[PDB]
Amino acid sequence: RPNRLIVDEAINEDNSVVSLSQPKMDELQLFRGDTVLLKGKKRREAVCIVLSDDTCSDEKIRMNRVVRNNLRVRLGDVISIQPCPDVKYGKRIHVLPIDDTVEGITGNLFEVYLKPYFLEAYRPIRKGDIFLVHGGMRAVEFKVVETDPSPYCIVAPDTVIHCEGEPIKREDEEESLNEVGYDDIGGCRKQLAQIKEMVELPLRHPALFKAIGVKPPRGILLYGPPGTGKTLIARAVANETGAFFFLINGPEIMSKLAGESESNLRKAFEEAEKNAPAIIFIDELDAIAPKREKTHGEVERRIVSQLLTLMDGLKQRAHVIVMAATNRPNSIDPALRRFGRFDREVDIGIPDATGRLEILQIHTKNMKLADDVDLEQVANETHGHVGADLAALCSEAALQAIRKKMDLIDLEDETIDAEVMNSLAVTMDDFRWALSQSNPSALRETVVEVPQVTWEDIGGLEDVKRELQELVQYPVEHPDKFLKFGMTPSKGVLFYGPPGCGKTLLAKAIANECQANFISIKGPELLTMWFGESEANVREIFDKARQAAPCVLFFDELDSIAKARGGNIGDGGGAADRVINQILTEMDGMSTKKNVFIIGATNRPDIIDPAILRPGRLDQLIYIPLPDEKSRVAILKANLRKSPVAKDVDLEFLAKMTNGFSGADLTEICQRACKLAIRESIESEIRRERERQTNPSEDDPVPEIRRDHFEEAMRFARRSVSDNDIRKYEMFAQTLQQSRGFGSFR
Amino acid sequence: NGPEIMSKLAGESESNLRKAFEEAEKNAPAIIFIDELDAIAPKREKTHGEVERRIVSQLLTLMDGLKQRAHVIVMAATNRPNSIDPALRRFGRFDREVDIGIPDATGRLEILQIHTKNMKLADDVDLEQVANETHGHVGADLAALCSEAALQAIRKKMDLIDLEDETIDAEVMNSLAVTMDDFRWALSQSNPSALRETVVEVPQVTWEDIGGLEDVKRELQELVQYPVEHPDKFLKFGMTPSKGVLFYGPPGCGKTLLAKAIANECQANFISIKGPELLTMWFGESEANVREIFDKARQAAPCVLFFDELDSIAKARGGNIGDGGGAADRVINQILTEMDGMSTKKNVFIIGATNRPDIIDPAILRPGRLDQLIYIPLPDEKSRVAILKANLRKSPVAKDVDLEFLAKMTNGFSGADLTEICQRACKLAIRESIESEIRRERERQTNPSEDDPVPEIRRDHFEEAMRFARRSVSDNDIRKYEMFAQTLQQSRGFGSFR
Ligand SMILES: C[C@@H]1CN(C(=O)Cn2ncc(-c3cc(F)c(OCc4nnc(SC5CCCCC5)n4-c4cccnc4)cc3F)n2)C[C@H](C)O1
Ligand SMILES: C[C@@H]1CN(C(=O)Cn2ncc(-c3cc(F)c(OCc4nnc(SC5CCCCC5)n4-c4cccnc4)cc3F)n2)C[C@H](C)O1
Ligand SMILES: Nc1ncnc2c1ncn2[C@@H]1O[C@H](COP(=O)(O)OP(=O)(O)O)[C@@H](O)[C@H]1O
Ligand SMILES: Nc1ncnc2c1ncn2[C@@H]1O[C@H](COP(=O)(O)OP(=O)(O)O)[C@@H](O)[C@H]1O
Ligand SMILES: Nc1ncnc2c1ncn2[C@@H]1O[C@H](COP(=O)(O)OP(=O)(O)O)[C@@H](O)[C@H]1O
Repeated sequence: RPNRLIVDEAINEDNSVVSLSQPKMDELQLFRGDTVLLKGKKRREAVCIVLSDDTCSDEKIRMNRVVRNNLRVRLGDVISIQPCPDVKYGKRIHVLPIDDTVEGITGNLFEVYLKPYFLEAYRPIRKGDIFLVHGGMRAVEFKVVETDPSPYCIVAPDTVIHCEGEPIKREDEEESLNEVGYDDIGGCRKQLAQIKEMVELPLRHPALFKAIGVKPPRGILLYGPPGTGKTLIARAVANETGAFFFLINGPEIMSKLAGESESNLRKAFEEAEKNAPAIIFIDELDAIAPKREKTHGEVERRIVSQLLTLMDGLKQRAHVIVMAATNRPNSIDPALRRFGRFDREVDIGIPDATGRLEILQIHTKNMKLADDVDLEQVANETHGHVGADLAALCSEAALQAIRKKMDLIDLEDETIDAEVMNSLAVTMDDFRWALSQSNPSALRETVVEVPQVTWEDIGGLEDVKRELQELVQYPVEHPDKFLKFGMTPSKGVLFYGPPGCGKTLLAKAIANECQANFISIKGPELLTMWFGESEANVREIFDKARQAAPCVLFFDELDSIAKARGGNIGDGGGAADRVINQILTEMDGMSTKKNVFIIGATNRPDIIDPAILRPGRLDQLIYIPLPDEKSRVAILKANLRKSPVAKDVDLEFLAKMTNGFSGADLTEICQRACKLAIRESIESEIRRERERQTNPSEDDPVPEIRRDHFEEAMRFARRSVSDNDIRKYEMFAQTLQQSRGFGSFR
Repeated sequence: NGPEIMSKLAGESESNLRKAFEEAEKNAPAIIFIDELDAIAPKREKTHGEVERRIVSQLLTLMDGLKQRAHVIVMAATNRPNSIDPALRRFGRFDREVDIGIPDATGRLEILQIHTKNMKLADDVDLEQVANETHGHVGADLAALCSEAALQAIRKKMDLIDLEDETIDAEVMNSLAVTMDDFRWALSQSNPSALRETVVEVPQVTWEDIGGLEDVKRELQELVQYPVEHPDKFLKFGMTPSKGVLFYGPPGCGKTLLAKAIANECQANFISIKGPELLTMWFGESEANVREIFDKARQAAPCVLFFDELDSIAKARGGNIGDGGGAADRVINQILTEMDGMSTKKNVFIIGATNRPDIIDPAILRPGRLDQLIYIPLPDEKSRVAILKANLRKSPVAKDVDLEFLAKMTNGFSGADLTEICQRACKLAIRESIESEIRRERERQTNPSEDDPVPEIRRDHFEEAMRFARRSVSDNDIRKYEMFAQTLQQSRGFGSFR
């Protein structure tokens, strides 16, 4: 029945598009772009435009917040559709801006923020419709008051659109619920989806939770580095679901009189309870409830008990949800970590490489960014920047664009608003500055991310690409077989081989394949823990992996702790040590987590204590050898990929001449070749500038890495592994290997 | 519950607690339960002042102020009461301190059964795989997993549940039928609350699982089951039963398995403090934590406190030679000191395990302490056959394989590496099965559009696994154990004159 469908989040938006599935649109009687005539809840309909994408699943209908708020529909609701593929034009379309969105910007809004949207964008034009256009550095929205066709009309230059007048006030009877929502959350889509599936039912469906019986999460402990969006995601999941959001940020209450602040918190909870669907969000819970024994006295504990008696005092039949924001909740009171008060503790974490792109896209919506800017180089370069840093970079670029145009902006008495605001056009040249003049907030936190190094990048090693794909992808794709033969899947793999041979690359590729997070604790971090007499910090790292999705917790450069103290011989102590022992102890806990696939990497395995390479722990040894001829050819081609290269070079000859070079030093050879090529190119460029400046007053002296550049780089090459070192790895492999081919009798 | 009172005005919270006790007393059979007693009465010297101690004294004067003729019982809840005020640990106030502990493997099954009563669980779900997989989950985690599975079942049926104005209650609630596919998700999306606490449990590895070693199955059944079944004889001949046994032998030869089987036989708790835990205590300069572990065994029922991989502390610092220090160290010395206290507990049967005994300080292997040495040798021919059959049990196996030939070819492989051979065979068999399954899927997808290419671990899989086998003990290492055994052994058969 195509009449009714359940709404869902849209990704294409365009301020107008409603996304269906063609195998479903055929039932909906729409093919390419036919009008939808979307039917709302109370007393309104929208024309909308039909389109499709991947996430439809032939089950759900997707609408951006413009349509959802226009139709008085919250995400997760059920709505109706009245398909009508017909074309009808209007002549008296009149629109007025919304004072809530225009309260200090004055100009020709019919021309400054309207021209690029009233044609070819297919606005949901219909009397009473409200639409956002996202103009000059502000999410300006308008309402079309009169549309003489209805409920559908052609959005085309044939239809006549008239000029507006003075701004009108927003309808306080409904408030339009603009605020924020899911569409302006980026870089934490998985965490936002987890929160949605965790909190949507109790807030949208409080009626069933009085009958269904099963207790939903009374409180959700959002946490992450400051400025990660905890407040933003909380407010989005509040407004998007229609739940009343009560912010009781810690300092606002801790600053009040002792005893009176307790009353303030209690009456905040009472305010949340008086209306069923409300949610109360406790920002900066570290201040409110830090470690109990680390508090001084009076308020710092008077609140905590007062909080606890209210945190679990609620019966959960009032439909009140207590979300909280903290930083690595190891700091908050352990008493709050109990169940019935905070039973779910999603980790937002810093945005990853491709999440910062989305954050920039959403924040750089109204800036009217120039065409030469890409926002993908900026996202990649902003490594460690938290979403707050991305917003700060956005604002800094905007301010510099204003400040590089203050000469022609202050012509009249300072700013007159006016169309001039569109001229800014923040080019890359301003982003570069903002990025270089902003300090990452969270640069010293283990970043959980899905690495974007695919199987193709790691050429050469092939038996290990299939001997490693097995352990990871077989017990997930067909777990039924593994529970039949009785074997427990091996949640442990350590790569031992010559230094710099793709261990990190192989682990990252494994993470990439099964869309899995990749937490690399490099050797220097383990040395920091060992030297610092803080091996307990290891407990956090493993926990950081546990709270995440399927995670290849990768101990890069393992055995560095032992390598830093001679090893099994040459030192008074034995093989075991602080950090390795703590890793061993905590690993056995994550031997039953069935999502984490602990990986190790070692450049010198024989010093590793054998206590870890036994069943349950990193039992499965894998040997990656130094690349062979064909493998070296593959590595050369793969690591020179994404860089210009001439047809003259034949990588087969280089590979065979590359007799005994590992992956790291082979990529070093490629980097030296590229370095010499860029030096030649820049020298030719400055020489061409010299010619330009002199009397005479062919533009590509070296448009790719030339062959003799590779010649010179190879002449400048260097190898890091000797015959004895490479033989040592195979000799060690003989320890857990055998040549018992004699027992051929089955 | 503590916070409900600690949140009230100082002096007025004292009155609230006092009137709570008065309410308990006004009716004789009432009992008062103090939840989160850590907040109410933490360590006295670690409190700051005012309420945190004003309550405690106010509690103490009421905890023992009751005459016990009013029939009021004051139960309390705490976490490892080493944290609560020691003054409350005195007698006449808290004289019995039972330890609930986390549910064991078979207890989580019952917890799931009771919590999954009203969910109307589907038929394909078993609740025993879920219980086994939920290792470390506390009962609260089991309830959370229950609720998460229920919520996912609702959420995978919200499409046909919100047909009317949201939920109309109605019969539809029976349709949920939370299948395993939802439990799997809930289990994978829940973090164990208590995963770093020594778990007291009755292990479910019976005598049958540990094949081969037989003289030790009867030389170990003796010390454990004779002084409990017929204690009258032991108090007649005068000998005190030996509450100590250390297993020394090649690494990975069933020491942990033998200790677990001993625990299983006499329905006894089994606290294994593996070598890495003792190294954590030694490195951390926190040998006092050992005092807790022994206490954790004392408060439990008959308990084989098992020091798995003992001597790891000495193995981590060279040993008796190669290091400036002597045989003794922090953790081993603390274990020795605390063990003498539990030499008169007559329920605990401290067990040790060592892969390299000669480095162990001999201070522990003398009367009262782990005096009785037991040698488990590397398995022999028949013993290797038994081990093969026992560790391939509970897994499909073909009739083609004849384990006698594998065992004899398995000339010098220990128990651990022999089970490793079996695991490699099963790994290759599962790889072959999954490869055949994906190939069959390929055939299904292509034009043509016999369902058991490999329904058991086949024989050539064992062939290849044995070709991929590996041994962890050499001739010198195995001879070292018997040479050490000669230290406390003799060949004095000359004195045949009675
Ligand atoms: C008592 C015991 C058990 N026993 C049994 O008879 C029952 N039994 N037989 C098999 C299983 C089983 C266990 C699992 F833990 C499991 O996990 C799947 C999984 N899900 N997500 C990931 S993440 C993966 C890697 C990183 C992120 C990207 C993708 N993995 C994953 C991947 C790789 C390795 N390990 C887990 C699946 C299973 F089938 N239980 C008897 C035996 C003698 O002893
Ligand atoms: C002064 C002294 C004594 N003396 C005497 O003449 C008097 N005397 N003679 C014998 C005993 C005696 C002592 C015990 F401690 C005891 O304990 C029984 C027990 N109960 N539960 C378990 S747990 C068991 C193991 C783990 C959990 C699963 C089941 N065990 C147990 C098991 C194995 C080993 N040890 C205890 C029984 C006794 F008979 N007293 C003179 C002498 C020279 O010196
Ligand atoms: N994931 C995100 N998506 C979009 N904006 C974000 C995100 N995280 C942070 N921000 C930006 O950082 C600012 C602070 O947001 P938030 O972290 O929710 O509050 P707080 O910094 O007080 O915790 C907001 O103005 C918001 O625009
Ligand atoms: N196909 C490949 N095989 C091996 N190494 C590669 C390949 N492609 C690139 N590399 C280079 O190998 C390096 C990874 O080194 P890695 O082996 O992780 O060091 P370690 O062995 O110390 O962990 C990267 O710097 C990368 O440039
Ligand atoms: N009958 C048996 N005898 C010996 N070992 C067995 C037997 N059955 C299984 N095993 C294997 O022995 C291993 C136990 O090793 P264990 O001897 O406890 O190591 P350690 O000697 O270091 O304590 C288990 O992993 C198990 O798979």
